[PDB]
Amino acid sequence: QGIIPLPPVENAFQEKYPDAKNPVFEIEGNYYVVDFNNGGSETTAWFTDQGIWMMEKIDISFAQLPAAVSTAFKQSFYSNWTVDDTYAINRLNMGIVYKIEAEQSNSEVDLYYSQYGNLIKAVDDEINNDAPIVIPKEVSNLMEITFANAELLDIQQNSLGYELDMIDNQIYKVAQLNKDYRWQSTTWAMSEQEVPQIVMQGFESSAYASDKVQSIYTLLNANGTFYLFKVSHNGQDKTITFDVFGNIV
Amino acid sequence: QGIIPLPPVENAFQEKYPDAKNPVFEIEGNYYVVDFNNGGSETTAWFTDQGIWMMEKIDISFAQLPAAVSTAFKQSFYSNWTVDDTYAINRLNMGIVYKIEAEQSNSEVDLYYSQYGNLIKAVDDEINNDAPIVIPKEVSNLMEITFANAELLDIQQNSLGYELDMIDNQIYKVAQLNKDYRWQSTTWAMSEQEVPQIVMQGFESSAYASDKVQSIYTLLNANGTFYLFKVSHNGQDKTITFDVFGNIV
Ligand SMILES: [Ca+2]
Ligand SMILES: [Ca+2]
Ligand SMILES: [Cl-]
Ligand SMILES: [Cl-]
Ligand SMILES: [Cl-]
Ligand SMILES: [Cl-]
Ligand SMILES: [Cl-]
Ligand SMILES: [Cl-]
Ligand SMILES: [Cl-]
Repeated sequence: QGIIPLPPVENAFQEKYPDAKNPVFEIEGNYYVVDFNNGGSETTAWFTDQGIWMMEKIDISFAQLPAAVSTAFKQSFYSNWTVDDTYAINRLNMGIVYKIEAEQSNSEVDLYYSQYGNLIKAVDDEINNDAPIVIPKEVSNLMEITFANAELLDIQQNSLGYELDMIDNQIYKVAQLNKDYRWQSTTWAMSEQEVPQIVMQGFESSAYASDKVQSIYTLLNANGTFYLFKVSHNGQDKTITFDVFGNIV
Repeated sequence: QGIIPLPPVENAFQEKYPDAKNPVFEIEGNYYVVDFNNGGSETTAWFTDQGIWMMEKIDISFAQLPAAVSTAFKQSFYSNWTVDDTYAINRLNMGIVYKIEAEQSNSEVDLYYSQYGNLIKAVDDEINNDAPIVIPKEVSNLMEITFANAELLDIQQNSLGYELDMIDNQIYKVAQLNKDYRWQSTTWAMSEQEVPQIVMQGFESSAYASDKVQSIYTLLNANGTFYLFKVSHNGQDKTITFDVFGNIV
């Protein structure tokens, strides 16, 4: 069953997955897609016409998730929902992404996580919603110049343009690009211990020093570098922005 | 001290405040402004050149606030800040607004509340930032036709147009107008008892039934009437919108 793959596809497939069993190929969009058993795990892999491997999706159990991911889920808005399926997704030149499919009553959500438990996105479940992501030349050029060591996890389209989700020395960084892929901003959560001394002293000498710290983000944009302290009091949240001298802006 | 008011301003002032002591007039923008002792509290009143009364700002103590307002402050993000000043503000053809000025370290905030303790707005304190609000014909017409029972409390400009804050039959409502003052939406908070039964049954049979309800708001716009349930779990918030049929949209 399924179709006969082109020889370069068959060759790339057999070279990458020598232990594959019961492979079944089909054409979906611009890719040769193969469902198969690999070391007892149901796997799907995507290849281009020329046999270039682009992605794999592996069926895993909840117990096979890294601790950081299972903990992220357990601490999430959806922790009480029933987990239906869990997957590991590897795309060409991208870091690993874990997918948890969860349901409750008449709703079903697809949760995508970094290996460190960073929620990349949450979407309504739909069948066949996971496919290859071609990295545009503009994005590879930007990564080489500005984020040389980082590893992309996802490229998402939004109204303002594109979002790059990446891991940079285990930091989950989100960069916004406009519709022409021109960089606009980068933001990430940091630990209080990592905030520069001058900024941290500003915060500790400010009105907000006694408030509960919910999170701290660095924000980089055309205007410079900023530190966003999200603090709370009586269950109300406020985000206070500090500049590089530790002054409130 | 100060300047001599035009005779129509002087007469309007004496007629409206017969017991005023130590009045001092100045001109500020398009208005004659007078500072005076009114029955033991400092008060400021604004008049047009023609002597039309536009506003008064009355110095009050925290104890003179309606209970709802002082309670709103004590439950706010700023409950721990030091109260520097409190005022009651009455503007022509508008309902009463209470202002609380609070400070901590080198920050100061101005909190404006309805008589029921609804936060109208919160802004960084700035000297003499309270001034008359000329109600445009478009807004007066809209209040007469569409919100005939309501008292307007504030008109606030925003990027999408204008925001009208009002009290309509003891419900605090916020209406959004576009830049031509054309109505876009109206929203207000409600209790579960006030929500239509079909909508509550929809929520109670949905995936979000077991989550904690933080608030429920009705939203009216060109496309219909909606119910926004802001719920939480593991400290994470999500707003679920239901239509008049009790279905999630
Ligand atoms: Ca400083
Ligand atoms: Ca229904
Ligand atoms: Cl979440
Ligand atoms: Cl960076
Ligand atoms: Cl420093
Ligand atoms: Cl401060
Ligand atoms: Cl809190
Ligand atoms: Cl209404
Ligand atoms: Cl919660």
